Amino acid sequence: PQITLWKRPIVTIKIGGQLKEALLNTGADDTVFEEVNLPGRWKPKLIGGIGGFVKVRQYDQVPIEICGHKVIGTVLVGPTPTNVIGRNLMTQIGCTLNF
Amino acid sequence: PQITLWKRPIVTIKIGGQLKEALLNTGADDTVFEEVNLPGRWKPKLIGGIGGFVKVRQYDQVPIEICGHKVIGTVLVGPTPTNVIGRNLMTQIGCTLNF
Ligand SMILES: CC(C)CN(C[C@@H](O)[C@H](Cc1ccccc1)NC(=O)O[C@H]1CO[C@H]2OCC[C@H]21)S(=O)(=O)c1ccc(N)cc1
Repeated sequence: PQITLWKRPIVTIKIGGQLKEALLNTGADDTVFEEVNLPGRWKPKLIGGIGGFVKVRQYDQVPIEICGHKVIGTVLVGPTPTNVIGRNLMTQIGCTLNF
Repeated sequence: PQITLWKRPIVTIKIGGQLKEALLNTGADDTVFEEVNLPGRWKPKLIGGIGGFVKVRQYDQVPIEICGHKVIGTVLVGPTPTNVIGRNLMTQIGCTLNF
């Protein structure tokens, strides 16, 4: 699809057996969800760094569906006001900026 | 141009008689630069909101050149680690997300 940027680019996600929404965020290196229950192994990751750090759970090679596009990528799980699809997963669906 | 997202989407900016770089950030509503000296009238704006607020100077209808595209939009001036082009100016250059 072609998504214009007059509104926040919020899209429908299937992740961890749940239906979610997330923001397409070209300013974020990483993808972060809260309130998902992912199976499999994880490792702790410190992210952020301003004010302190936040400790999140890093899950590798997570199957995820973004706008009907079934892809795989690293997902961080921790507190976030709006779930965020970062560049690490936008590359997987083939998403570019165009003008 | 078509910009892929394997790297941070940092582009060349002409603003306030200066050459700058800024990140194309679809997760940001607003555009924020530091260390620019913009002419004209401004008004205070509170942005952020997490940890406290940050007070910035809001300048309306600022002429700015983004990748050789000469456009106009609101620019906030305050502290930021990397200058940020938000949706308010990506719409002006006709930038979309595509996949
Ligand atoms: C400015 C970014 C570097 C900050 N981040 C995302 C950012 O886009 C959030 C988006 C966002 C979404 C969910 C959770 C946190 C942050 N919005 C934002 O701060 O935009 C500001 C710049 O212009 C202004 O206009 C509106 C807000 C102002 S960030 O996700 O925390 C981030 C910071 C550093 C890295 N390496 C990777 C990601």
